[PDB]
Amino acid sequence: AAPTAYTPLDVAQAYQFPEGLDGQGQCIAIIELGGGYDETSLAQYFASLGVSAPQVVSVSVDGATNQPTGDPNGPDGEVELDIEVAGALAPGAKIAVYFAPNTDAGFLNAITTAVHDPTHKPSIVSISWGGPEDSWAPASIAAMNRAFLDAAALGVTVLAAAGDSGSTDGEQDGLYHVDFPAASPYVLACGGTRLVASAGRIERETVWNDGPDGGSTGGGVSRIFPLPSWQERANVPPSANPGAGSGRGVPDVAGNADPATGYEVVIDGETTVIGGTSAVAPLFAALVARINQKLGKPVGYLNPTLYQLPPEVFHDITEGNNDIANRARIYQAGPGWDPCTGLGSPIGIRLLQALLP
Ligand SMILES: [Ca+2]
Repeated sequence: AAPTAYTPLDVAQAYQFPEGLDGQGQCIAIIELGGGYDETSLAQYFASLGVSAPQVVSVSVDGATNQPTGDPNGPDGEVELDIEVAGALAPGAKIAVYFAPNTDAGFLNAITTAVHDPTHKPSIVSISWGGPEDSWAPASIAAMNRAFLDAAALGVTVLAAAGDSGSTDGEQDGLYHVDFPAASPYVLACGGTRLVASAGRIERETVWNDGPDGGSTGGGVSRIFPLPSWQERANVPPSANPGAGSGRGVPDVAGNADPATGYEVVIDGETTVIGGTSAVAPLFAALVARINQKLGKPVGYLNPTLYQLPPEVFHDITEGNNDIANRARIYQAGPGWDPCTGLGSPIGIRLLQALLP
């Protein structure tokens, strides 16, 4: 396969992000449950891409703080990857990073604190943290979902990585599981692809699946939320879990996540390649930032609208499956919406165009 890597700009070009728009006037919130970011590596990275470095600021929730541990392989990787990908692509936007303790309550408070923030007023929030929906406490899931509902009502977009361990989401109970908060019908669930592209076009884009050891995109059918009414025409299948219950299909969209075709970033002074679905949420959040800029108002809750747009708005991923546990190939990609890549990778200009009144 020969391992390769792209810079965030390269991917954005492949997905045809709208030119002449950089997030000017927008604020992107990013939730972090641990680690931190150092300004030295951010300045270097933004300088290296020739974009004017966006203002980045940390917010403390329940006493949590921006505390990079210095380990390029730890949580800093998540924090700096999120910041670099979103800022590199929406340099005109202001980035607000919310640090909360790694608990259900901290996660929730971080979310509600950002959504209702009068000082930073974000219109978009990026989430690259989560867990299988079946393991969360019901009360947590209920409160989280409500907060996501409130975000929808207020016109704030919320994106979340669908997970990096295929259809089983890293559990060893023999069942399939989708990840939360991705599972929430109020968040735009971000899946992962293996993208082979040059600036002029996409030579190939398939489901991200490197097996148990390399990871694979989360995706499947929720066991908690029923199929949303606006997703009833997407042909979501019934869960593969004996019982075959119907439910909200994950994800909604997908973008390059395979680390073998990863993103070049600088983590704690270290230049490297990182991937996974957590790179996808910031990727599209900057996409959203550009649309919001062009349009007069925040696009907010996008799901219902996305599922009703014409085929031209998306590059259909039809090859691959996200099964890393067995040979059943559960949740395979196919024509149209699928439990691996949902509607596929968006085409920036066409998405913008479709939403330009
Ligand atoms: Ca498809």
